[PDB]
Amino acid sequence: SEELLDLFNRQVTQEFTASQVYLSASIWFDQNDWEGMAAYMLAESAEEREHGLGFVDFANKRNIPIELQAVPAPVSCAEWSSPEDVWQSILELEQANTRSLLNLAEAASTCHDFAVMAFLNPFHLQQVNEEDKIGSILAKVTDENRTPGLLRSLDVVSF
Amino acid sequence: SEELLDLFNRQVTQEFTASQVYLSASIWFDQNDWEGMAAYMLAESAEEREHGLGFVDFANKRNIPIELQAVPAPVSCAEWSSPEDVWQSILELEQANTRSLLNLAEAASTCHDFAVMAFLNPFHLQQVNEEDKIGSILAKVTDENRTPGLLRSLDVVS
Amino acid sequence: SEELLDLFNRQVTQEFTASQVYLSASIWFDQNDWEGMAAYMLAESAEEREHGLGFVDFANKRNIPIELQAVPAPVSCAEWSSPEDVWQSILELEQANTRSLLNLAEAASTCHDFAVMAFLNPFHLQQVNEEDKIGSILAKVTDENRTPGLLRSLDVVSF
Amino acid sequence: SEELLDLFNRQVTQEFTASQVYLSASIWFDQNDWEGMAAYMLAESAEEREHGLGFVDFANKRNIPIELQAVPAPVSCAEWSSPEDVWQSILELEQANTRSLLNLAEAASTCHDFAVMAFLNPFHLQQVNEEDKIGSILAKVTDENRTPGLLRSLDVVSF
Amino acid sequence: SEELLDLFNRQVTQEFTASQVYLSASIWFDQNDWEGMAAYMLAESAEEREHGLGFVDFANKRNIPIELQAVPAPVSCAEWSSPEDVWQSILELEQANTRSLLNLAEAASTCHDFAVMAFLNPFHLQQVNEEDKIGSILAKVTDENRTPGLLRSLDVVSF
Ligand SMILES: [Fe+3]
Ligand SMILES: [Fe+3]
Ligand SMILES: [Fe+3]
Ligand SMILES: [Fe+3]
Ligand SMILES: [Fe+3]
Ligand SMILES: [Fe+3]
Ligand SMILES: [Fe+3]
Ligand SMILES: [Fe+3]
Ligand SMILES: [Fe+3]
Ligand SMILES: [Fe+3]
Repeated sequence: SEELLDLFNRQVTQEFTASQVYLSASIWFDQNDWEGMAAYMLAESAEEREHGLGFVDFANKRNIPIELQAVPAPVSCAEWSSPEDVWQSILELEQANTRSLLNLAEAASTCHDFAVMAFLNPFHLQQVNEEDKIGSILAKVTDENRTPGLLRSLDVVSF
Repeated sequence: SEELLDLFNRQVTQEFTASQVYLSASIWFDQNDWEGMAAYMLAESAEEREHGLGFVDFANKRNIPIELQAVPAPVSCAEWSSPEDVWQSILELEQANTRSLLNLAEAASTCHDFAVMAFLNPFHLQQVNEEDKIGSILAKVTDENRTPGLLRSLDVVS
Repeated sequence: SEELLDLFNRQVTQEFTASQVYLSASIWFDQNDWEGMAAYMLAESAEEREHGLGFVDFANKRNIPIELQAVPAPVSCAEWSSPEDVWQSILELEQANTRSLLNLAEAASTCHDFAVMAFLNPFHLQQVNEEDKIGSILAKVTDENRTPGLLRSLDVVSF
Repeated sequence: SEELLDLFNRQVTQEFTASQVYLSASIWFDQNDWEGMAAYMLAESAEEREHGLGFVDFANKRNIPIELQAVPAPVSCAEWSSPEDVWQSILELEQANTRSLLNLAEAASTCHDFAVMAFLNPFHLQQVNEEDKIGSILAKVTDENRTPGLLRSLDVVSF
Repeated sequence: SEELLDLFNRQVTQEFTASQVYLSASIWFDQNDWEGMAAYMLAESAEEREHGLGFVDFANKRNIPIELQAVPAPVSCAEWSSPEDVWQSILELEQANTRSLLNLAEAASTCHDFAVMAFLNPFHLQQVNEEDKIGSILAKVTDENRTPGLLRSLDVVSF
């Protein structure tokens, strides 16, 4: 039982960590004049925070004690040099969000905790959609940036 | 891994196979002047195809490689002689569809694939409603067909 | 009689075969993150199926026996490497759909089957429009794919 | 008056018993694919429960202490084998609801309890309508059942 | 071409002759209290006469001289003794309407009369629909009339 409660708290920290990492991507894009990509990252930052809030609200109803941890400073931004590097780090953050949800579901399954498994279902499905979407933007970014200035089209036109 | 990817491909084929079986039922119904029952099978033909398309879409998102198989020819139509024969085959078909989804679910469960299991849930609930609905139509058809001509009312009225 | 009833029956198979080949093109484009082209292919997949159902409905009314045949596995997806390969196969598919309608119309003509010939007219005119449309897309695709990444703009903007 | 309070409590039990019996008739109809007759019995199960609730509410206002009794398991569904058996039990159930209301009215008349008698008047008139309606459905069912399949054809149309 | 002018005129006669047969059918139905089938025949009588007027109008524009012939007295009503007999005569009437359109189309094809062939196309397709519809009513009529009274119950609902 302690494992399930530890992993449920770690999931809150992970959603807030993701929210701050998206915010850091927004900043890098804005500073580098990619306002389209920056807006997208900003909206994602707010959505991850809403996921964290959704976990906190469920935990409070189900008497899972929550203790909020530090949200660590985003670290990938110091080394990003092009939009491709940012999008790659965001794909990896979403892959880590998915694994963290699957580990929680595993612990809930071992405990037979049917309510926690039910609560997690839409998040597992949303992660499928999100990794697919990011993977697809990253494919387009990597392809368009083979021609100088062309990626600048993606930002301005789409996003 | 392997068993799970293979069963997910097979589910796509099972949905499209069922689609064609429902089309073959519409045809038998139309050819034999049961327009109401033919409309109903035609709608279900479109629906099974949409179920297959939904599995393809999920597989593409989840990087489950799909390769489309041949869709087999329906075989039951040569033997159907009355509407009870057709609704009986359709009941068997939905039973096989449910079985298909359950085997896929068992595979996902052994792999701890929570995303695939969550994706399947609405389909397991839909199949309960579908087998019930077809079972129920089959019961009326079998009862009304005990009087010459009476079943034509079911078709025409509903 | 025999030749005509046979060709009519097989036109249904040709339309469903084309529906499955469009679906396979949609899958290849989705798996390679060309979502806009995948959506166009998925829509044609539905439309080819509606053509087949149009043939089946006419055959039922005209007492032409329909026996539904296996719908062959699509096979060009094994060797597609780029969007041009896919659109080229789709062009060939529609050229074959056209030839199969003209063969049918040729048999109806020989049979003096006026009703069947009238039934086919709008399909002949639709195949004109469809070959022109696919030929035009393929011309754009081939030209744009001369510069790396540029084709990825067609998909994102149009489609 | 002990007898008045006793009969008022028994009326509550009879309405909830009728509610459960109607629900058992819904279940037997549903299990045997008579969805229309099942919907009708389900609606009647809800209505009987509302009668019981209106007696509870009146008793609380009038200071008649209600003690809720067991609602017995419906047992006639063990023996129903056709819709005629079901409707016949339902006719007998409504005849019993009429008798229990008339017993209560007699006790209230004895006690000169004008408020209780005024409260019961709409239920007396409702029971007249209910018994007539169930008697009439039973006559239709019995008649249509003389021809195999004919009854089914009218579950489907009416109800 | 004399043959084409003759056949075009005969087509007008055939449409009005069909109109009168439909009227005769309506009458037999109304006299025997089949008001729904009678209404369907009256509707068809008016539609056949409209076909006839469409041929006349086209002939007038195309300078095909129309000489209106006697419309023969309908004779099948002499022998009808149930609805099946009427619907079978109506089927054979639409089969003969189809044949006469096909004879006309054949003469037009021989003369390379493209405008007449184009004019006939929707009639060919309409006759497919009509033979199907009447064939299907006749199958239902034949089947329901195997149980005494049952046919009546479905003039009353459908129609
Ligand atoms: Fe998240
Ligand atoms: Fe996210
Ligand atoms: Fe399905
Ligand atoms: Fe289904
Ligand atoms: Fe087509
Ligand atoms: Fe096409
Ligand atoms: Fe009551
Ligand atoms: Fe009642
Ligand atoms: Fe006509
Ligand atoms: Fe006509």
